Amino acid sequence: SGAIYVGNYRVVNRHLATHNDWANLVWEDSSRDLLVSSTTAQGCDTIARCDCQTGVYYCSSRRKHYPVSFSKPSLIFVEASEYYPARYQSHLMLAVGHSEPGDCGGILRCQHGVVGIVSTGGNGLVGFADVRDLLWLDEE
Ligand SMILES: Cn1ncc(C(=O)NCCc2cocn2)n1
Ligand SMILES: [Zn+2]
Repeated sequence: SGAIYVGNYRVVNRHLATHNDWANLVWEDSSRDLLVSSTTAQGCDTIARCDCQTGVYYCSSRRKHYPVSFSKPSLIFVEASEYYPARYQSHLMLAVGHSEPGDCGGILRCQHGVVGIVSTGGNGLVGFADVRDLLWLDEE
């Protein structure tokens, strides 16, 4: 589990969105595994605006933050899970690292701010849904 809290937005994995998220919906995209809902309180996270390929992510199944190198956001074929059939996921970045299904929502960050959230995993790989192209998260 986990979310990004930027301005009056909450960014979560679409497959983990709650009824309150769907009832206060701003934007959602199943191909990216992302959903954004509106919040009453202002958040403290800042979004990175960059092309970094090194950063740190939080792994809840280890209670640890790990430094990683990750690929640029791409269209990758991801195997079936309990939330999606095997399909192409867009705007996804891969790294070598531990993950498990409940690690989704952990933040990946670089020197400039939040880069994305854990979305996919298996066999010593972790995949992150990028948010750096969502420029509108920084305003209104
Ligand atoms: C870190 N991690 N390890 C496994 C999973 C997982 O099952 N993701 C669920 C969301 C998803 C994206 O594409 C297909 N399913 N996440
Ligand atoms: Zn960066």
